[PDB]
Amino acid sequence: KHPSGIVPTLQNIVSTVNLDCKLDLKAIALQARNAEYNPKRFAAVIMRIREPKTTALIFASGKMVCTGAKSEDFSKMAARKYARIVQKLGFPAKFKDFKIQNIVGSCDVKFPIRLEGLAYSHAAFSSYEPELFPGLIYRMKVPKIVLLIFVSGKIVITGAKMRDETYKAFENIYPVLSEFRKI
DNA sequence: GCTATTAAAGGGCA
DNA sequence: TGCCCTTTAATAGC
Repeated sequence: KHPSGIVPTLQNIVSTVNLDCKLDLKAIALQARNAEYNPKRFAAVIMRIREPKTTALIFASGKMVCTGAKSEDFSKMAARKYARIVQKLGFPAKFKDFKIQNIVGSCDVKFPIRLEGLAYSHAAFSSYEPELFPGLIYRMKVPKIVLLIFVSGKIVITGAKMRDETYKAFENIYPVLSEFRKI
């Protein structure tokens, strides 16, 4: 399914869910265990669990962001545990509209890349300013994915709402990376 | 750390 | 009305 013989490793998953119930954030922050809340700084209660290792951003609206999981399933599992925590705190928490919002993956092609040559040949998608950031920002349009390409051969792929986008973006770029291998 | 990338949620502010 | 606020994760040159 991966012609290159390389499968990008999923590194981080960001998802959202609607607990469909208003929350008393000050109550949650005082009753909860691994909770942090500073309204002056950000409108969310920051909560963390060990397995799956994640961090949740719980908002008064009942909306919640889960970040840090290594897969979509883990993200949904973590979210459910947070939804359950909130329930045990005395809130009528549901689990409405769970949705994966971003998938970050990375892989190693195992050969150096000539970033400037790559950037020049794909000026429409490439953005490479090494003095500010060492990687070339490749903004692919199909699928709408952003790849950070480093001279080392390591690649970061971000912006996917589905893992097949992550994989496709990688398969698409692979031939380009090969064309621009640093000899 | 910090630079940049991405995505979501919200309060605050020009 | 945009845009930042925070969180996360990979990357690498400051």
